[PDB]
Amino acid sequence: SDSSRRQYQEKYKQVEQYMSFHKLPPDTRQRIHDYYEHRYQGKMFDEESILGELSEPLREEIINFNCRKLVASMPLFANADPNFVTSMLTKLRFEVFQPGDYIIREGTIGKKMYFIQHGVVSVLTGNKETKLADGSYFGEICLLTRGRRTARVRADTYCRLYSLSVDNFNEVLEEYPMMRRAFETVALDRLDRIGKKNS
Amino acid sequence: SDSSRRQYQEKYKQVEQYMSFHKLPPDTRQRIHDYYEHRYQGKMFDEESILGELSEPLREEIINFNCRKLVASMPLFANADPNFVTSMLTKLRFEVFQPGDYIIREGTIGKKMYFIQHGVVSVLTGNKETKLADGSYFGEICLLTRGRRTARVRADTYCRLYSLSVDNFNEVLEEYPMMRRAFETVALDRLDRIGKKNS
Amino acid sequence: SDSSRRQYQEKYKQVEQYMSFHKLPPDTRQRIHDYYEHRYQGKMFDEESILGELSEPLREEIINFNCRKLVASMPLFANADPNFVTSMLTKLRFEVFQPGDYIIREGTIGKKMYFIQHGVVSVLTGNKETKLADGSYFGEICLLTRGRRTARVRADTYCRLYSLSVDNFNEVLEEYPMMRRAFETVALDRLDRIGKKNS
Amino acid sequence: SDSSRRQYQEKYKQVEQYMSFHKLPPDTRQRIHDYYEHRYQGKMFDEESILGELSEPLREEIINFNCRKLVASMPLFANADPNFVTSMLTKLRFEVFQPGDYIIREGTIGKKMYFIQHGVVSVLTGNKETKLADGSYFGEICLLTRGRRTARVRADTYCRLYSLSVDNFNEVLEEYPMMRRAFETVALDRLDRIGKKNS
Ligand SMILES: Nc1ncnc2c1ncn2[C@@H]1O[C@@H]2COP(=O)(O)O[C@H]2[C@H]1O
Ligand SMILES: Nc1ncnc2c1ncn2[C@@H]1O[C@@H]2COP(=O)(O)O[C@H]2[C@H]1O
Ligand SMILES: Nc1ncnc2c1ncn2[C@@H]1O[C@@H]2COP(=O)(O)O[C@H]2[C@H]1O
Ligand SMILES: Nc1ncnc2c1ncn2[C@@H]1O[C@@H]2COP(=O)(O)O[C@H]2[C@H]1O
Repeated sequence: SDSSRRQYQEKYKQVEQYMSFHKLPPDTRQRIHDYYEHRYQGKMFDEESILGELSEPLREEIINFNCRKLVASMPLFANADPNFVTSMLTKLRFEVFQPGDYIIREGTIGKKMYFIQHGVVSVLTGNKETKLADGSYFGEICLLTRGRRTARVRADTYCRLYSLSVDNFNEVLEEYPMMRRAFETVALDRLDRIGKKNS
Repeated sequence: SDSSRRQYQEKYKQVEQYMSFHKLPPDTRQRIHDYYEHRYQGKMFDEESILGELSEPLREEIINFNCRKLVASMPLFANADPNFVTSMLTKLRFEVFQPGDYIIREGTIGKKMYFIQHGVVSVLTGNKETKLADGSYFGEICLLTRGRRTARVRADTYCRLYSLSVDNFNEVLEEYPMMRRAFETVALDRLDRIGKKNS
Repeated sequence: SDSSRRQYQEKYKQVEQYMSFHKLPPDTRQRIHDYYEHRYQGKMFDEESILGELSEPLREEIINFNCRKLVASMPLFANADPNFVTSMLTKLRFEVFQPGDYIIREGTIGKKMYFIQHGVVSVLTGNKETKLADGSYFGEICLLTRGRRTARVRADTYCRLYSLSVDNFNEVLEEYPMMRRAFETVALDRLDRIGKKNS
Repeated sequence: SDSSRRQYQEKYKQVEQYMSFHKLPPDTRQRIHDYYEHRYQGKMFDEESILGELSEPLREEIINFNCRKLVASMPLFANADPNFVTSMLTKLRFEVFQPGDYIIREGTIGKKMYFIQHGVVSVLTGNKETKLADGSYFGEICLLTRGRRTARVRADTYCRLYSLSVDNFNEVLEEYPMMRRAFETVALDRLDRIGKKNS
């Protein structure tokens, strides 16, 4: 049924006047148009408000239902205690990225990581371009090491991701330490496909 | 009179489209329906906004009036200095739970506790299932010990609870230290109905 | 002109249904009615939003204009550098209190102080009841000492006050240290009208 | 197109009643009128909300487009790595100031700095009045030194500025340390046009 469509139309209308007030380039206006399309597919809800009204058991049932493909396609999540998984899902924040974008720049102090729900990113360490898709993640190396982004990451398609901050990362992993090593293992393989490591 | 009914109808309508957009299972949609029913009984107010407009003396008169049964049915509150009580009420946050739910999982790092206003929960330490109802609380052991949930707690009925975080717990108890021992006593009896203690 | 009257009528209407939903006593409902009357005199504005849109130079011109009587009637403010004054005004938060109320309870850990704009409070240390009115303040002793409220303070009339937290208090006084001693002097006179002091 | 004009008209209407309720002087009411004129030029958008809906890559494309003249006219920004620049833009907060105003007072503990986008400020250290315009900044000395404003800064025209807090300043400069010295160099020249320095 249509009604949260109008808040979208109503909001995006506001965006349109915002763009026009700032006399933005056309490529920008287009890009902004298409992003909204991809991020909201036409409706808009107070998801934050809706969620807040609910209880934890429900919110978890929702995020869990919504990330069934995320969870099944990702070994680290799929072969994990669904309680650790839940607690991690519950902290991801959804984000959309368009082709060309820079999700992560090299040299930058990294304070978050990403779970590719859907799309293809390009990783360029520079050495060779390694590629990652649905069921993968990246940017965990700054969360472990608290240093600089050991490469660049660039979206090739309309990515749909989930972000996790170092805060939440370290929280979930203090509660479920066994799982720190999973992320550790992966990070090393990658540091050794570069030529580095931490201590 | 009817008018805050509409914000409820208006909000829940939004929930309905939110659920449908996410193509949620029917058991979930039902569960979500019934929760709202139990948490809002049909109206919705900016209680947070209303409260903020008021002063402390009033807000306290309200929460106090509203928790008359909570306070009378609970020795620890009832035989306590109503000033300590007030200051504790004023920090509880209301929460509803449905049958089956997991209020508390074992092994999890605990950062809050609960005051059963109304309903029956099941405690499973696993050893025997101990039961708790109106006029009881639980989950105080992680607040005292800052370790892991020493059992599991599962709602049997539509519970109506009040939650207290460790922050607020420790604040109220620094102002009124005599009362730390009450919660202490209870926690031990329970640790000794298990087989543990802290230091 | 009338339009922010309606938000008041609209809000208070909500309060009315809130009160009725919670089946509050009549004395309470009356008290709540009269408070609103005294705190909003019938209109309601997004003062926080309005203010945020403004700049610092304006907000200060406003609070300054609005506290002309507060500032003139209070030696400590009136004989002070209007720059220190401004910076203090800018941090007060307006509060209304009704007759009978307990602004401050003895024994309680104190985290804020008050500037009587208008009304009469009663101070009971217990020894004798000392009285304070417009152009006075109180509750500065816990801000200096970080201990317990050295008395009780009870409104006799519909008080209109401004509150200052210890945070802001200590901030404004680190920028303008000369002024710490003013509040210090006053606090001692009062501790010696009791029988105490700090160190 | 007109629609965010109404929120402006609707908001400013509220301001008008706010001013009248507080019986503000006419010079103030005028001043407040003209400020709004200069800060919103007639429309109002949820820029914060709009921005939040967007992604980082877009927000940056916007702020970057909007600060083209800011960036080109300011050596420190223009001859800098546009990545450091971006990350700094992204943290500025827009502010408008009217003639006469005190942007910065001497002796005050300084917790932020300014980038003159457009307008002329007057600096009075007191020694001689030095002047600064578009493509300049000031108030960086307290950010480096964490002491007191080494002068006074007063707007001569309707200034349009961008503010940067010490927090964000020190964050951006920990990520891009080479750039600390730029701001350092400038600060010294200025301390030596006074007669001071830090250690
Ligand atoms: N060889 C690789 N294969 C896959 N992913 C990589 C490789 N090298 C780096 N990454 C990811 O790219 C990210 C770049 O930023 P981070 O250092 O935060 O974390 C890095 C890894 O998560
Ligand atoms: N034998 C028991 N009887 C009643 N309550 C208990 C018992 N054992 C544990 N609990 C409660 O169950 C809670 C489980 O989580 P906590 O460790 O936070 O705190 C525990 C107690 O509050
Ligand atoms: N003799 C007195 N005369 C006036 N005010 C007092 C006197 N004694 C205490 N007070 C005020 O009453 C306040 C009670 O709380 P505080 O200790 O925070 O600070 C105290 C003083 O500000
Ligand atoms: N001689 C000068 N020329 C230009 N700007 C100055 C001069 N002296 C001081 N300033 C600026 O004026 C500011 C006053 O506050 P700050 O100490 O924060 O930082 C100071 C400088 O940024």
